[PDB]
Amino acid sequence: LTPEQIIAVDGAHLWHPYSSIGREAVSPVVAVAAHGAWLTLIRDGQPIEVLDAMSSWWTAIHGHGHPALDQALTTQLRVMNHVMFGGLTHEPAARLAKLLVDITPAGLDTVFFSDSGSVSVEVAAKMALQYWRGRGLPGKRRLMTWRGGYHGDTFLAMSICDPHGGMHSLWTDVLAAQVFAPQVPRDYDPAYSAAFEAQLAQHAGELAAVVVEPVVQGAGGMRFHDPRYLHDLRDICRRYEVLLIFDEIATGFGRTGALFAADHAGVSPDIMCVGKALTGGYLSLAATLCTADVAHTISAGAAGALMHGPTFMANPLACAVSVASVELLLGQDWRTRITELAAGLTAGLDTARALPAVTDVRVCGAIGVIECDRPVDLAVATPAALDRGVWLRPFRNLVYAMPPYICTPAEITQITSAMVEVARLVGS
Amino acid sequence: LTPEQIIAVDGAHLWHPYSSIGREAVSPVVAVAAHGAWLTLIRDGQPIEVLDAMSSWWTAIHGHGHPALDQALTTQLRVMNHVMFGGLTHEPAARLAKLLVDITPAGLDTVFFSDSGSVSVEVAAKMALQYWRGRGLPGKRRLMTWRGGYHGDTFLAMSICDPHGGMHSLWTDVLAAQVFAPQVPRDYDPAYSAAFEAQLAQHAGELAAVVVEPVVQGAGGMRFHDPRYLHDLRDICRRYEVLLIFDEIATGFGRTGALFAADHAGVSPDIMCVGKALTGGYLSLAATLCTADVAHTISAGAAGALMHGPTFMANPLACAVSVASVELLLGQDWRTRITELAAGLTAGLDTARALPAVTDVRVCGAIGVIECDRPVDLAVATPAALDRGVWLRPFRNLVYAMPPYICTPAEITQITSAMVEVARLVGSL
Ligand SMILES: O=C1C=Cc2cc(N3CCN(C(=O)c4cccc(Cl)c4)CC3)ccc21
Ligand SMILES: O=C1C=Cc2cc(N3CCN(C(=O)c4cccc(Cl)c4)CC3)ccc21
Ligand SMILES: *Cc1c(COP(=O)(O)O)cnc(C)c1O
Ligand SMILES: *Cc1c(COP(=O)(O)O)cnc(C)c1O
Ligand SMILES: [Cl-]
Repeated sequence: LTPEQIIAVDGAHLWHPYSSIGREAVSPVVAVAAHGAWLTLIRDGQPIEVLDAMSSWWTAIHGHGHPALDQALTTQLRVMNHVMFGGLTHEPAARLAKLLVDITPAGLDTVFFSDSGSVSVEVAAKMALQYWRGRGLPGKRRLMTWRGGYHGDTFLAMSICDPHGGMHSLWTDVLAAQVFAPQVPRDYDPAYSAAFEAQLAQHAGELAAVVVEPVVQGAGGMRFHDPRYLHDLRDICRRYEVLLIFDEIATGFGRTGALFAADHAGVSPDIMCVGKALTGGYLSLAATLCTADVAHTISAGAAGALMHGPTFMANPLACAVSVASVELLLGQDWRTRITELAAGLTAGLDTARALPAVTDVRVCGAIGVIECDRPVDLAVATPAALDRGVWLRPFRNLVYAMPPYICTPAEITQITSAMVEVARLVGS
Repeated sequence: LTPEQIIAVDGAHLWHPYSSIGREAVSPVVAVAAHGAWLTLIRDGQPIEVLDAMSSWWTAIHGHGHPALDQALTTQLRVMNHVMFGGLTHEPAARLAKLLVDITPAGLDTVFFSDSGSVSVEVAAKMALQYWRGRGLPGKRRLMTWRGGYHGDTFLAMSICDPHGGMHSLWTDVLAAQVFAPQVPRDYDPAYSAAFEAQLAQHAGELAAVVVEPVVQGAGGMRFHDPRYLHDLRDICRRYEVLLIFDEIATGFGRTGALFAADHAGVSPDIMCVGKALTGGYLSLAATLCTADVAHTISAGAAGALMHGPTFMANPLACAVSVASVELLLGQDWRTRITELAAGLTAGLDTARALPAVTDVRVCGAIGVIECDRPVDLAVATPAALDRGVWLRPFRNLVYAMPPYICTPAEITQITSAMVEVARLVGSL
């Protein structure tokens, strides 16, 4: 198909994330290749090379078409594409489970593979609910979180997303009614944690779990919070016998400057979700980890089992690529790499602080954010960044990047320069 | 890792479908290769080749490691592994969407890609709920189905699964309360449809959709029903203004003898889900299709968009292998292939009818079921089939297969013989 033919088919037949059919303000741009940190996009009938500043929605940590990851896929393809995980096991699943148990916060000893982040969150909730039912406390079935969060798009996951960001107003009478604490602040305030505890105290008997994104909240507003809040959450959850669940689907695998964001606080949750960067952005795969205690309690319960089992559970191809991606990350000095990337983002975005339409500039690991004083018009921002050789996708009032770890210092400054120029145009 | 090392890691660290940690009756069997219709499994330290009678849970329709499908993946890998679908589009998505709108029941004009069947079902429900909210009818928010069904494991999908199979009694006060009609019978009875209609009529003002598996109910009990029931559902839904959703995640792509099970009835749903065999069993991918009316009504609604968007939406690699798998199916005489498979299954399983413990033997396309009068002992049945060169996974009182379309008559003979033998062993207590 030609790019023009692709556009015609797309406009007629393809839904996009959070999109309409037939009411799009701008056509999507045709992507024809991806290699390293670069995408080849069609603009005015011509191929152009642009930096993937978004890592293709947090996924492409090692860039596209990395030789080690490409080879991991084709090596596995030669032997076994897939087998059902019901009654069978295999080397890719075992290798990946061993790795994940080793590198995640201490105590996360069992691994449930699924096919997406939203599913992994539903699995986490199911683990928590079956856990309490295994303890003879079925009343513990609600979830508590703080505002500003995002946990996916399936119906239970929706229930713990930020009520405003998640448009809960459109879902009246449909979603499970969960417990929401106020937005967690950036700076550490003991009064916030005291208030969180006071609220949890009123609901402890009906709460299965607290579920949060640690350190960085992604789709709900690219907000950062002091890691000390995670200490407090761990303490509150321990004292009130409520499970702690960390959704690290966006934060995992080095993105915030620690291997997992929980590591910034030395905190171990009872249950943990991972996903976006798990396969280095090749293939859909997610995992939910839980402690031995949680696993045993579920296993000794009425069902005698966790009542979940995806068709493509532990897919050999996805697991094989994930093994290679995780090993590639661990086999290099990733911490120095992310530190250098963060320094590049900080240096490159500093000039944005003086722009008339800029409210805040913030960086956490390989994440850089320009917060603007108005919603960013994509019809202007997207081509402006493309004109500067960068693929950027703002949302709401935020111009942000989470670049591939393989970006050179020069590429990082090209990304930040495009971001600054987008922010300048916002104020025009 | 060696097979022994894999078993040690697995026992300590790996959940399996609907399994425990540390309380498994039997260890899983280590799989070390898969090629065509055959799995290589480790049995007493040694690699043995056995027939994948289950198609690895409906997925492996063309068998494992099909050269065309391997090639499609490798080809796409060299160009573009993945890009975000937010603000970008690409050839594999466009090619697959075009194929799917062309081959699915008439009127299904738009395609929402996701990463699994359960998600595709939740997308379908979201489409239905946003549709009615876009019509100023937010009260239409419940779902209706018949018993015996399976729609996935996410919490909304659970709510429309069979209450027994889905263990609803363990989920008291957690699940959405949906409307259940009685188990749909095998043989066509207009009285069943009339009763379904009367029940729906009472709830019409609060119902967004009827959601069913067409012709074959899979995980809820491997039951078949007359296609005319689907004709009735289409009619009822039309007259009472309730959307019709067909979950073809297990039935799609030729499995029941028609390209889609809906085709047996000659009706189109408003919304349709596909998944298990979409990529020919290589990779997780699913799709939810809906009519232009549904799409336009959502798009004109309060959000102005369908409020859903998975990270790996329309993944180029998965889409590329799916295009290859669908083209491979369409480029051959698949109808004759499935008819031959159905005939082979019928011929091979016919002897089981006379067995003491067997209550029913039924075949529908490339699906064969022996139903027993008592639960099948998995600790006995699994090695019994393996000893005969076949991987089978019974559950409850059912010994069944959904073999790859590439299975030869000799391979079908081997599969059915193992099934009959498992059923023979059931009768001996
Ligand atoms: O290999 C596999 C890949 C997925 C999978 C699932 C699976 N299940 C899920 C469905 N199932 C149920 O009993 C079930 C559960 C809930 C509701 C309903 Cl209606 C029936 C049997 C076990 C077995 C094996 C595999
Ligand atoms: O390329 C993409 C792949 C997935 C994706 C999602 C996506 N979103 C999802 C989240 N989002 C939200 O506004 C949102 C929605 C609900 C709740 C909450 Cl808290 C925030 C922005 C748009 C944009 C782009 C892509
Ligand atoms: C993206 C995301 C999810 C959902 O993942 P999908 O693969 O899109 O279903 C859940 N939680 C967090 C924190 C995420 O960033
Ligand atoms: C397996 C199945 C699902 C769920 O698919 P997953 O990929 O396991 O989430 C939904 N509906 C039907 C009819 C199925 O057979
Ligand atoms: Cl080449």
